[PDB]
Amino acid sequence: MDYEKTLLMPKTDFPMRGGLPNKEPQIQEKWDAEDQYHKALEKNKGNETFILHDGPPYANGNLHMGHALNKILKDFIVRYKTMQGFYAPYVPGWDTHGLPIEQALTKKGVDRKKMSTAEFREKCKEFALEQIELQKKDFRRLGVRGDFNDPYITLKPEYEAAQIRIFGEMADKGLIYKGKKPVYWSPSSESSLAEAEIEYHDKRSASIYVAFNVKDDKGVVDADAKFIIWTTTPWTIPSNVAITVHPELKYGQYNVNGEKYIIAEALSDAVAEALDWDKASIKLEKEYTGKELEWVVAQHPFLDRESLVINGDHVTTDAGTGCVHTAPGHGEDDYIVGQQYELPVISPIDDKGVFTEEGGQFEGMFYDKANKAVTDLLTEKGALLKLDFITHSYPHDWRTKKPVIFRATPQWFASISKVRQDILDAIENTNFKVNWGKTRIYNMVRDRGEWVISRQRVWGVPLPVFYAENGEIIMTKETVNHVADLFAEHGSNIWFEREAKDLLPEGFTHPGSPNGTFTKETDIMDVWFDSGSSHRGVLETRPELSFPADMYLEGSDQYRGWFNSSITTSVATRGVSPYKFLLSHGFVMDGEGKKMSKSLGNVIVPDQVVKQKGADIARLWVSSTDYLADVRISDEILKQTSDDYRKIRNTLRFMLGNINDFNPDTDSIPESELLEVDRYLLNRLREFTASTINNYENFDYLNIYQEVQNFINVELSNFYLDYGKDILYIEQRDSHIRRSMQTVLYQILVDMTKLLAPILVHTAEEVWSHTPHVKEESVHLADMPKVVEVDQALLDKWRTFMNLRDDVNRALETARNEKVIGKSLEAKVTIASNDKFNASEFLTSFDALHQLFIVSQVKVVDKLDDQATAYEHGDIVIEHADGEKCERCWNYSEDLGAVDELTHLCPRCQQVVKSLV
RNA sequence: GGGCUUGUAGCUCAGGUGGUUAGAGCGCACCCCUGAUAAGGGUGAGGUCGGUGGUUCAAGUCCACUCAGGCCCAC
Ligand SMILES: C/C(=C\C(=O)OCCCCCCCCC(=O)O)C[C@@H]1OC[C@H](C[C@@H]2O[C@H]2[C@@H](C)[C@H](C)O)[C@H](O)[C@@H]1O
Ligand SMILES: [K+]
Ligand SMILES: [Mg+2]
Ligand SMILES: [Mg+2]
Ligand SMILES: [Mg+2]
Ligand SMILES: [Mg+2]
Ligand SMILES: [Mg+2]
Ligand SMILES: [Mg+2]
Ligand SMILES: [Mg+2]
Ligand SMILES: [Mg+2]
Ligand SMILES: [Mg+2]
Ligand SMILES: [Mg+2]
Ligand SMILES: [Zn+2]
Ligand SMILES: [Zn+2]
Repeated sequence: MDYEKTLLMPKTDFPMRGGLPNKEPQIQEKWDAEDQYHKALEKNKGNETFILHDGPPYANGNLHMGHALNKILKDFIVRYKTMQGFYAPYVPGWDTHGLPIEQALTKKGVDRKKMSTAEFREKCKEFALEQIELQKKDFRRLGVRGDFNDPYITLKPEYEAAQIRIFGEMADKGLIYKGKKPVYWSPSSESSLAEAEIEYHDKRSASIYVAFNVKDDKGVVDADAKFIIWTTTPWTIPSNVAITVHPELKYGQYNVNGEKYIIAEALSDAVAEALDWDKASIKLEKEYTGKELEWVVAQHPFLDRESLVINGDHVTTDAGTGCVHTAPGHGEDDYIVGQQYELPVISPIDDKGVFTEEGGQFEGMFYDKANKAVTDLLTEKGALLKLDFITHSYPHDWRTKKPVIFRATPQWFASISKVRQDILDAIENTNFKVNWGKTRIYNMVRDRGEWVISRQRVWGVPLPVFYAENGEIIMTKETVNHVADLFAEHGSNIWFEREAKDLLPEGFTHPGSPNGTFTKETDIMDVWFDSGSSHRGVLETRPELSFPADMYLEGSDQYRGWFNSSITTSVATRGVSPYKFLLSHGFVMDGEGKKMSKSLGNVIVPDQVVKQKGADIARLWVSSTDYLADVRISDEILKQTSDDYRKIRNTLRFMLGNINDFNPDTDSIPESELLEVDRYLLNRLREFTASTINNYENFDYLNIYQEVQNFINVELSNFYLDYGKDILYIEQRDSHIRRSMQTVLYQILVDMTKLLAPILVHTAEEVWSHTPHVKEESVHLADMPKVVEVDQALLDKWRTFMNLRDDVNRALETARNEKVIGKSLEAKVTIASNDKFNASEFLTSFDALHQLFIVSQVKVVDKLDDQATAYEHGDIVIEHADGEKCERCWNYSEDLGAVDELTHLCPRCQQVVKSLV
């Protein structure tokens, strides 16, 4: 007859293959339907709280692997805290203002000039919300649990109003002020431009050398040797302002003939070389320290009146002559280092290349031809020049293809310098996972210049400022807070819909404008300000949250980004960091650790990992990366992830099928009555559990990925589950020995699925769904197993038994290569003490060595002759087992018997079978 | 160029105060099993630690320089 019918084979419909791309949507569908997000919250209703504040991704485009890495790590954290009983609301957010979106619309074919600000802004909003829906869909497909149905958005009235109140408070503490800054300006478009509207094209520029003297006397500290000058911009000459000097680097030359001017060290060679001067390459003499040449007061001719100073510099040396000269009226950093000191803003020029003030003969022409021929009047006619024509790449208006120039424009600033030390101190009191995180942002805030907070665009939050003709600036608590009031109720659009007096309080009045009339600012705030105020607009505003967030977690680029604008803004108005803990991760690279491009074809997108392999696979990958640095993804990397996932899943499947008939409520064996081998695994489970919780407490998911594998592969699959077959399949269903293993098997099943739940969200649920008798619905609404003390002596004892098992297996291998044995069951193992190990005594405290080694018989003797091979754990002798093969359990027995139609059954199996019938 | 950061076996990772033949899991090779079967067991082969030079009796582990990466600036 057939023996398999009497066997107890595993039973479960839990599939070996995941089918993730088709199973996960259903599971997600159910989680939403049963509003688990809010259920998870009410489950921990009055417990300690954990607030992880989400940084708002930009509402434009497709999520990339970075969004996935970042969101999945966040979910790990909140899920684990939730599973430890913490009330941990996770509310995603979206960054919705900014130039990029205005551009998307324009590129889409919207066209501002043809509808008005109000209609264009609504178009931006409509677009942002559409993008959000798409992104929200993708985020949820990763298995992330969060308030996705009621996320915070920077375009929401309440958020905008909060942002305004932040602007108001900073303005009150005197941290907001109006000034000016140079910006790309297109005389063609009669408007300023951002780098995104700039494209380079070669241009004909007449470069000249205007060597200017060093009169006065304050600068005659070292002779009266003139200071040369070279500008590729003749119109950038009527801007008499300082010169240059890169501290440390010195040299002055002072050479024969001419006037013994000044060049430089690494410059000299490539300086006079083109100066046409080479009257016997005359040698230098009295070089006078560059760096130290500060305040070397020098009158710069051409029709000057003021002498130009010189201060520290940042980047000057190169093919470009050592003589730079400045004029904050038309220069990027030419304005920074050139302003700290009493410096008057130079040059005019209206929205058109035309100027007026200070302009001599050229009082109404342009910045071009009015130079190359006009201003070229004032040149070598006293400053020794060399009018040359050169070609180089130059900034151009991308639509008009015409040249762009720098021009100082009124801008608004946030006074970082006044709150600097305050931010530094808040950082010092901020916790970090790694010390360099603290150092990076520290030096950041330390070397940070003033914050330009204004932009001349329409898609954003308006600076709540009003102007009173007579002078200007109306920015008081009353005015800002009333604007906040309106914004809170109508949103920012109100600003573009109403007149100034409608945006002002109760029939407001001010000394300015005796006629009760007012003007309003038009600039909007920099988007960094928008997100940077998220701690106010969401943490302080929403009921479920609390201002100081337990932590912020984002990419490395946020040290200059959201981490920075958020702390700057929070310290300014609250005096504290908006985050008690700052955790950052790296970027996602390809397999070689190189940037994903597209021209290179090494991208890999989240949407594809999910569709092709599954969200649970994208997640396991995350847990396996050392996120504190850059991480790497590729097809070979993911094939690995797939292979580990299959092993975890398959192992869980086997355990599931073998506890299908186990009812914990009535079949469990007391710990004190478990077979010792079962108590050993129960303790390996406790050890693995303790270790994993610790890892979760430290955000060390990589350690869990590593340990889970070793526990699943080595302890379970390789050993316990294998050895268990001779028990689970053969013993009587309700026998003490079978129920003892099931008792531990069940606990491991349950606990391990719970311990993995934060990571393998879908599979954990699917396994939970196939486990009999689990209390709660959903693993995700259950608590982590409690950490208990392990029996260390039991562990050491079995650790040694395991190392002894390896020697046996080695002995079994040798014998198997010799065809002496096939499966380990056809073997008889004899072992005895060695000089290296007292095997005989040690093996005395173990039961059923034959089952433990998966062999038919084990004989412990005491001593073996010089036939037995020696092992680290004793001498071992392997030979084919005695007796005949029992057709049921496949162990060899010398006492096979028949039970009715079933022959060749060992005594053990005869008993099990007889109890069937 | 500046701040911070990474480089150990095919892959992902371990390797306190420097000290015998650098560890793990997977993968791979070969063998066994065929009662987890688009499964399972076993053995074994692979790194000299990005490079060079030093400190030291002795360095993956300390120093210097260097190569190739990464984020953010300077640009
Ligand atoms: C780890 C990251 C990127 C990455 O790893 O890079 C992924 C690789 C890019 C894909 C290449 C595509 C081809 C393009 C080509 O051709 O070159 C960065 C992270 O992102 C997610 C979050 C985004 C929000 O903005 C952040 C904040 C806090 C603020 C409010 O804005 C997170 O905070 C962080 O910023
Ligand atoms: K088999
Ligand atoms: Mg680790
Ligand atoms: Mg294995
Ligand atoms: Mg390597
Ligand atoms: Mg490697
Ligand atoms: Mg590492
Ligand atoms: Mg191996
Ligand atoms: Mg080498
Ligand atoms: Mg050496
Ligand atoms: Mg020596
Ligand atoms: Mg060491
Ligand atoms: Zn061109
Ligand atoms: Zn039997």
